[PDB]
Amino acid sequence: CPVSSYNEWDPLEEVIVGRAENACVPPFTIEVKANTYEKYWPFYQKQGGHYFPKDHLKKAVAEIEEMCNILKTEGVTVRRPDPIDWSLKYKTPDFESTGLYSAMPRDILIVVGNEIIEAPMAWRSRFFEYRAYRSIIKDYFHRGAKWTTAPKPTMADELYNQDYPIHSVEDRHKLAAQGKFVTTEFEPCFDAADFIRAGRDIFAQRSQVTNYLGIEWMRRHLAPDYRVHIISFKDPNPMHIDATFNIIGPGIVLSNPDRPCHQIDLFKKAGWTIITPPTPIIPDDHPLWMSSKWLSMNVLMLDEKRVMVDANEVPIQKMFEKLGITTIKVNIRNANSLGGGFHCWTCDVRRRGTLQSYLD
Amino acid sequence: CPVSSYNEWDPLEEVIVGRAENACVPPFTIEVKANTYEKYWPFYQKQGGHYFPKDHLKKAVAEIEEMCNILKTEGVTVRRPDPIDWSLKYKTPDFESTGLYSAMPRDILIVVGNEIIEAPMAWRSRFFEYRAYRSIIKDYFHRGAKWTTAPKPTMADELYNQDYPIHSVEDRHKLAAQGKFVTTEFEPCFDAADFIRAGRDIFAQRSQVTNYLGIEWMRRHLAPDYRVHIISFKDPNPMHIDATFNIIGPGIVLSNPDRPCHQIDLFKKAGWTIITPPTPIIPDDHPLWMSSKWLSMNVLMLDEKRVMVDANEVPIQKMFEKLGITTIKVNIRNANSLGGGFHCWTCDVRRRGTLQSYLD
Ligand SMILES: CCC[C@H](N)C(=O)O
Ligand SMILES: CCC[C@H](N)C(=O)O
Repeated sequence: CPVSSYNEWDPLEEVIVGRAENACVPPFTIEVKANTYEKYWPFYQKQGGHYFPKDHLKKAVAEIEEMCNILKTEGVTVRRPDPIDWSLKYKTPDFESTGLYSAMPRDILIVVGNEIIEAPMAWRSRFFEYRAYRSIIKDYFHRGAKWTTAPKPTMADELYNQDYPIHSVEDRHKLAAQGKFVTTEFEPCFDAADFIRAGRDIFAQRSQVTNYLGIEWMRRHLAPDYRVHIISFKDPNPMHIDATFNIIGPGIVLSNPDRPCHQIDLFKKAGWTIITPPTPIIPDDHPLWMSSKWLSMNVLMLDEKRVMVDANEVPIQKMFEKLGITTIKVNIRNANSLGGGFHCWTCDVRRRGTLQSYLD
Repeated sequence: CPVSSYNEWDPLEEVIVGRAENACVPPFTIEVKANTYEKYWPFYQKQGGHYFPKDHLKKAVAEIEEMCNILKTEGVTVRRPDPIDWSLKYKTPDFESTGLYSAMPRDILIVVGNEIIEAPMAWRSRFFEYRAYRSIIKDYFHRGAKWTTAPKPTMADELYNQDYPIHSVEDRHKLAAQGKFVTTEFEPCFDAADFIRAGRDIFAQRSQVTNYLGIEWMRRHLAPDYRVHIISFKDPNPMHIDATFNIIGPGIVLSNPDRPCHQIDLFKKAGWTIITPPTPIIPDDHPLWMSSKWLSMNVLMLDEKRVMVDANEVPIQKMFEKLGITTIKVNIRNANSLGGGFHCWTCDVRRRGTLQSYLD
């Protein structure tokens, strides 16, 4: 029973850690544009289809190897996806594209109990991302784990709002208010990172890449043992929930100050502790091609009292320390450029614990 | 400027390919015994001084001719050493012996920049091996290349640990742990194949045939433009590094799973990609008189994305293909019996590229 994880904090025993090798800038299509900060459009426009800066990839490779050494030191068994050249152009009857990477296991895999679920994805450059993880998943399957792949979308034009106000407009907030994003409700789609686990309760957010159809598929697939709840935040470009509402312990959550939860009272009524982390100190000149600066709160819990946090983000380190949580500092400044922190770069396969309710 | 090669992967333009003609089983002296698997001792005991099985040599001859045809097809200029009868018994004031062959150019010649260096060797049956390559080397010299011959040893008894636990003992690992092998530090000796190039950095291994004196001679001869680093692996019978740690691209290396590098962290810290190939599928009944089964990873790169790999070794072919490296399959099953794969059977004289650092 290699697979067994019910939440984000029980004693970590096994984890999968992504790879920065052969990562490619994704073609600049509507859904990529919707996620990209104006500051990087020219980069995407000129680099699409080519590898991310190799000198940069080399620094990320080194940073992740160290993180892996540290995880092993902390007693965690580490598995890595297979190396793949993401520049291969593939063609389905609906579209043609080059790949992205297998840097973020959290984006595509989620473990609920003894079951590993592969998310369908919503980006054309991520259609075949599951190929990097099949060697690991087949091994767990041979060893007794449940293996599920949610319905893979066609990703035909109909899935995208070709006329979304990507070009900047901010009333994306207005559409967002209506739960309307770059992805339509044409077919189910979602990134696993839009779901965060707390035992019997899983919280999901409708985002640029996760539609209500996708959430309903998860809800229906997991019922009645698990309850999937939808929550929303003030955010004009949501993609993944773990840098917005990161649950770090039973009844404790890190809420991004810039992205308040519309349903925060549900948690306050449940006796939950909402902690708002201090702002990130990452320089504005450092390239974050795929995300915001909020990767600082994208921490990974080794257990309730041990957290893997960025070495450079001292303010948030102090915060954890005042709470009695031991900080294991690792530097992943260059890996952050690819779009993720510790929670994103990993997928907890096995945590020592049982299925419980923390919402009463 | 016919000669110019700084690493193992730049676009190959000219190469020297060995010959299987007139190869002789070397006399069974201490240093040969140290390299030979128990399984073949009787063969060496009865065959020493005589030609390797001619029916077998004929199949190897055919295989290498095809490999040469393929190289020419791929646009590589091929040079071949002169045919020589290796059975001639020669006598120096220190010893008497018959020769081996000129099958492996990698064993005796190494190109660093515009300079071709002839290794001194450590085997008595290989003292006069350089004679097969002089016609080629003089031509390059007449055309502007630098030509260097490292100090040729006396190969007197003092060079060999006459009481090495060859007979099987495995604590060779213990001596090996101490950097102690069948060759002493009496005088400099080395096979060029114990060095592997990565631009400004050259990695060397102290082995059964390459002593620290030999490595220091190389280090001192090449400084300050090149840095020669010593690295070690878990291996009780090392002889040549290219089937243990084969560098296939800038910051990418094939590490033999059975022979881990004690200094692997230096490479992980440099952001290098360490790939461990799958195991060889060569039948145990096929004779490999001079090496292990690991010749499968002894590949030759035509460039960063084209690799010459064995036709029979499908698992490693798949590995390269998933990495986006085009596989040029050639069968050299019988040539393997002589002790080498593609990297061993050749010596890259000219690769299109410049001197660079890949270790930062
Ligand atoms: C984990 C990344 C979360 C979000 N897409 C952000 O940029 O903050
Ligand atoms: C190139 C041959 C390497 C080594 N002597 C072996 O037998 O693996």
